[PDB]
Amino acid sequence: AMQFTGKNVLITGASKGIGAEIAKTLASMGLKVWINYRSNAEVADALKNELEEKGYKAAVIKFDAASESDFIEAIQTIVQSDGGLSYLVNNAGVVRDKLAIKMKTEDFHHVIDNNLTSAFIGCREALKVMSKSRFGSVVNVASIIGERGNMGQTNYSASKGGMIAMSKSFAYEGALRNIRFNSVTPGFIETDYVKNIPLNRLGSAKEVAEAVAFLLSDHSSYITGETLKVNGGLYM
Amino acid sequence: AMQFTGKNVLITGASKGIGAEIAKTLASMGLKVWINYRSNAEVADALKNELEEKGYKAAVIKFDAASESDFIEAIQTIVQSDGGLSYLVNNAGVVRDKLAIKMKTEDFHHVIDNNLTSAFIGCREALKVMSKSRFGSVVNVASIIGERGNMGQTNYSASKGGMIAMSKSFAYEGALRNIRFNSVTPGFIETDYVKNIPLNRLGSAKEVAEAVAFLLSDHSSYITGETLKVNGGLYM
Amino acid sequence: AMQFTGKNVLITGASKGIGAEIAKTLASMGLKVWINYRSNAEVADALKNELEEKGYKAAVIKFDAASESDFIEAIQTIVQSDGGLSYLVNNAGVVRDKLAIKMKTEDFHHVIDNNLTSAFIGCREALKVMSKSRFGSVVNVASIIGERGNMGQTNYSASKGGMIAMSKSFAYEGALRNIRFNSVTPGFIETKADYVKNIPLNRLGSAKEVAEAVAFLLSDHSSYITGETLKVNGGLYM
Amino acid sequence: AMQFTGKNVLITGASKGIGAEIAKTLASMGLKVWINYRSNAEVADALKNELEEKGYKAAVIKFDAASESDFIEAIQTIVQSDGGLSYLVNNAGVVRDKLAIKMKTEDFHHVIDNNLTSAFIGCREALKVMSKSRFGSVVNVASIIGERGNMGQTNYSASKGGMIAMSKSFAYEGALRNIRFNSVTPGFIETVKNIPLNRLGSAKEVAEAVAFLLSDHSSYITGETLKVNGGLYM
Ligand SMILES: NC(=O)c1ccc[n+]([C@@H]2O[C@H](COP(=O)([O-])OP(=O)(O)OC[C@H]3O[C@@H](n4cnc5c(N)ncnc54)[C@H](O)[C@@H]3O)[C@@H](O)[C@H]2O)c1
Ligand SMILES: NC(=O)c1ccc[n+]([C@@H]2O[C@H](COP(=O)([O-])OP(=O)(O)OC[C@H]3O[C@@H](n4cnc5c(N)ncnc54)[C@H](O)[C@@H]3O)[C@@H](O)[C@H]2O)c1
Ligand SMILES: NC(=O)c1ccc[n+]([C@@H]2O[C@H](COP(=O)([O-])OP(=O)(O)OC[C@H]3O[C@@H](n4cnc5c(N)ncnc54)[C@H](O)[C@@H]3O)[C@@H](O)[C@H]2O)c1
Ligand SMILES: NC(=O)c1ccc[n+]([C@@H]2O[C@H](COP(=O)([O-])OP(=O)(O)OC[C@H]3O[C@@H](n4cnc5c(N)ncnc54)[C@H](O)[C@@H]3O)[C@@H](O)[C@H]2O)c1
Ligand SMILES: [K+]
Ligand SMILES: [K+]
Repeated sequence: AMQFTGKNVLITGASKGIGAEIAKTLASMGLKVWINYRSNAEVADALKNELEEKGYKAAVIKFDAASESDFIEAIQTIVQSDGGLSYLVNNAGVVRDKLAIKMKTEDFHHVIDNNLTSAFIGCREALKVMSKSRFGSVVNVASIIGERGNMGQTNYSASKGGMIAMSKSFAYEGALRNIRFNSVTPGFIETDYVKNIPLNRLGSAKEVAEAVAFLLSDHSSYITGETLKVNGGLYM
Repeated sequence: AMQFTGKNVLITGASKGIGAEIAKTLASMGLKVWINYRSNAEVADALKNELEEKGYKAAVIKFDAASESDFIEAIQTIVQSDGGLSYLVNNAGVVRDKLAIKMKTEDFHHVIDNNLTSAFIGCREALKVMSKSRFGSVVNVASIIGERGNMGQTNYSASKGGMIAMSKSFAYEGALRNIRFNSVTPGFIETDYVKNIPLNRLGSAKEVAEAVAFLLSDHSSYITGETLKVNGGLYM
Repeated sequence: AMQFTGKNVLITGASKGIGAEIAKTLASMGLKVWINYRSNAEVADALKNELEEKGYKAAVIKFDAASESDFIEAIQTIVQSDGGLSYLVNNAGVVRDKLAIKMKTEDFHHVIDNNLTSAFIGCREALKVMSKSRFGSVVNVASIIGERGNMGQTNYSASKGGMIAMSKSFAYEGALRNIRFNSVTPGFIETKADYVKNIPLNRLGSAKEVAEAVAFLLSDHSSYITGETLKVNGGLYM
Repeated sequence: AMQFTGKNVLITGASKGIGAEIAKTLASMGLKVWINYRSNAEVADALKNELEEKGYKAAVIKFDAASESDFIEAIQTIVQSDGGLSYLVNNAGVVRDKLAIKMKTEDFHHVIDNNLTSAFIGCREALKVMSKSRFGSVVNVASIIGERGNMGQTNYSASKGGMIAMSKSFAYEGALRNIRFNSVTPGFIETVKNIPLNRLGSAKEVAEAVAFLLSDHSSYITGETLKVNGGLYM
């Protein structure tokens, strides 16, 4: 379907949920997908096998995206196998929801390190590896909570709002070397609140993944520094 | 080959510029394209012929998109010809730039009538014809000037900012019947202070047209009431 | 309270509701307030009398803000009385809510003319009158419906979204002559229980609360703020 | 010049620049201002003295706003002196500008810790101390770079964009107990081609916007971001 000049993609935290669908979608469109996981290899291998069954190209790779050295090593491993890397999706993320008055500084750092620091490392390394080839596209998976806020999510909103803003700054740095940076802000996705969603249902993971795909693809070639809402009309 | 459940599209003001590219791009993806024009049939026919020579489906249809009765009649013609209409692009637009102190009320009305009232009529009629079949997607071609403003463009910014806000309201009204409404906000397009554009060049009409296509396509099925920036990083 | 370099203000549609409060608030801060009305003079005169009895300066002035010639004449009248005009608030506005499929073109024009065209005429004339003295501030009273949209309000959202964007363009044009243009976007204001659940501050806003925001954007305290949109919605939209 | 129901305010990083003006402006409007500093007491004392000589109420207080235990202790000290605290301004901030490819992880953390973590701690404690009395207002000093991004400022934009989003979440949590949270996003401020008003903003102009958001005049404004950039971003 969608046109891609590039040949491969790394997706952080891709073993399950939205990360998994991104991998499926992109593999189905001819990209070699690198599925990142932290601990359980079984789940990632099962996804890789499922894609290979369908004739697609996929590999798995173990690392903690919040660890600088692990992320650097992982990219070097990909560069050795494929000769380079055209696309990166920073999807790795956690939640630790508490009312602010009950929330320790450690709770805040936890979510900042895994959600925002992870993405900084990814975007930085994408910049290093893609500048050689003078081409690339990077997508940061943010959230409606980063635009709008939410009760009990001071730490998560902070990290996703920081991600959105940070992505703009990278877009300026990547622009002359033709490396684009964009964010997606999904609403409520499957895997009462529905009342407020105009389309009247939760979004599928696939619908988020096809938006990520568009931003990576050649079709979005004059789009950089933008935030793409995928929330069913919940926030406009 | 972006995926479309729908089979045809109407594009206002499609004889030339961005409108023409939208027609080319969508016809190349298997949609039957209705090319709207006001006065000169030669130009529209030439485009229609060009597309048919490539094996695509295209027709031309004459109307003033600011005239309610003309727009209604045109849609009824398309409904009888094809059986329905799945997609609409409100692209018809003009400029009449002057400093505000030099601008007459008629200068303001001119740009409001052709840019915003035209879009209201289109969105309204899209809602009537598409609600039957409980499916549709509509794109309003707005502008960076609608988000940001500009010297000498009080009337243009008014009309495009009104378009963007109006589109959101339609999105609420179309949501339960699965009719999506979205806006595109192009930056400067070929058709300088390129200095200020991070990607360091003007956008092509294609690049705007492929963003429109994405918002019409099935890939954007959880995206409604959104505004998609296509400005090369000039506004983030 | 708030510091104003300017001496007077025109407020469109000021006889009642939010417009009235703006007039009260600004008169209470030492400005001479010009209260615009279309038809009923009784209500405007009552408000003018109330303010004079408190020691404030006020006058009333009749015009349709959607009529260019009426608005031009009104400004000339004010210029003759006071010698100039430092502040303008475009507050005149109407609603005509319908689902889009039931809405006539004339329903759309009605709201555009009264809400957006009115503001264009005000902002334009403000620019002409304030550029002489190289000083002014103008506020456009928009709405949360202009940022966010709403079912049944294709015409209103259009007009207020247009007003917001149009204000920014005027800000660029006014900037070198130190004429500032800004918008306020009020949420739901009193002058219910469905709306209120969703409002974090858990109540409708008062007219006074919108009027003190307008006042801040006119005042010297907002002197580095231009082309901005100030939300006054109790957290309903962030 | 402005009405305040509350009686006092804490301002982080208030010894100099924008922080200092906020202190001057708020003290000149009848608030007792607590001037926070990290290291150099001379500068803070001089400011406190200057304000007392003018008849105003001021004190200084030493702490690192990025340190949870320091910030908690400081608020407890204020509560014992004044009986409570109605207003807080998270102004403490730094920059460490580099192109991303030249930027170490520690350069990133440095700016996150001092700009965003500092604000989290302030907002959280403001929530604890103001809930008692069911009244308060808090302002986060963010930046245009948080809305818009900038070359060489991946870390700064991250921290200020995070601050802007975070403040909204606090606004939800504070709303029940009538505690408002808002951000200011200043443009380029003095210690130009692109700025419509054609000059850098003064610190005073930022300080009067902060004051408005703390004052009773902004009582139906919460979760908002107030641009103070002279038209440089709209
Ligand atoms: N589910 C939603 O409603 C929703 C809404 C808005 C945004 N998002 C965002 O979309 C993304 C994916 O959500 P999801 O539905 O896949 O959730 P999920 O429950 O699958 O969790 C995210 C994935 O990231 C991985 N991960 C987390 N930290 C990591 C690290 N340091 N290194 C490597 N991998 C890591 C996890 O293993 C997990 O598979 C996240 O960034 C999330 O915050 C989700
Ligand atoms: N050129 C740009 O940089 C740019 C940037 C952002 C947005 N846009 C918008 O995208 C759209 C396309 O503009 P373009 O640059 O291709 O301009 P253009 O002048 O090349 O073409 C616009 C077409 O729309 C037609 N049109 C105007 N009013 C009409 C009416 N009432 N009925 C039928 N047709 C009508 C014109 O006659 C023309 O055929 C416009 O809405 C424009 O405002 C353009
Ligand atoms: N009231 C709300 O909940 C609310 C919320 C958001 C925005 N607003 C905006 O606040 C502003 C004031 O509204 P309000 O609630 O006080 O409404 P209102 O109807 O009580 O007051 C508006 C006044 O302006 C008058 N008016 C309308 N068109 C006019 C014209 N062309 N010339 C002169 N006067 C005219 C009205 O008849 C009325 O006297 C409006 O711009 C409105 O769109 C209101
Ligand atoms: N200067 C500008 O143009 C500008 C523009 C937009 C935003 N801002 C913001 O305004 C705020 C004030 O900036 P300024 O221009 O006055 O800078 P400044 O460096 O002159 O003073 C800021 C103060 O913050 C203090 N500080 C930093 N980290 C701290 C910590 N962890 N604990 C305690 N104190 C700490 C510093 O020591 C310094 O005294 C900052 O948050 C900055 O990002 C400044
Ligand atoms: K967007
Ligand atoms: K704002």
